[PDB]
Amino acid sequence: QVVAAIRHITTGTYIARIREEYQQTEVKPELQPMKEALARMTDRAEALIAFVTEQKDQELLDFQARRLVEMTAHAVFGHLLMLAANDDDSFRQSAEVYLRYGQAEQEKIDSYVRAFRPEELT
Amino acid sequence: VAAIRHITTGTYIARIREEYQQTEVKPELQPMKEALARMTDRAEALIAFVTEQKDQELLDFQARRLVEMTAHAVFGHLLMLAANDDDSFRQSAEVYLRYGQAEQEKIDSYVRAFRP
Repeated sequence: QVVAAIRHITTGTYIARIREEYQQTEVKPELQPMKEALARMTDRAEALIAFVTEQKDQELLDFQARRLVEMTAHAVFGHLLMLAANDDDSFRQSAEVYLRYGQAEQEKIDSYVRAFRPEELT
Repeated sequence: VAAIRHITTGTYIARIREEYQQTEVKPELQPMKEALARMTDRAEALIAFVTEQKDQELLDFQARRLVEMTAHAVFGHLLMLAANDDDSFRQSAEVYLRYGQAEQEKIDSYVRAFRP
């Protein structure tokens, strides 16, 4: 159900779009660091999803589902904003601050999910 | 200079209103669409607050802030569209909008508090 609603997240359809389309965008040097940071956020999302799914614990997946969605959203959103800044560099500084937000939020999620003991669930 | 001209042009304010806001979204995203329109209005209002003073030093001083102010509205629309395409992202988009709103409030208060 929650698992079903997020099958595209666990499978990594946005991860594929990021890698196959968004990361192929030619950007100027000024946006290149942001592009590389977003690639790392994408790998971090994929890795955290794997961390959860490889436990083969359906209750855990259901519990962590919304966090895995969020983890992915930070990477996707960051790319949408990078593309906006590529189209108009006036938005680069703002995009860079949103990147920090996404990085902070991904870190909170990653730390929580990785520290979580599955025995906590009933 | 790139900033200042966009600001005095209004291009991104026009962009949100003529393009982004003309997208018909799912009914469940209509509240977000309306909140974004108000963020756009707030940006426009703050820009007018500066530009109506006909003070080029002030506009130069505030130009980056005015672009940031606008960026929260622009970025917000892009995330709404992401959520319109995938309801999985609605909650995340809402949180980002609240962040943008909070940041807009800080820029607005700062700019309107300015004295030389």
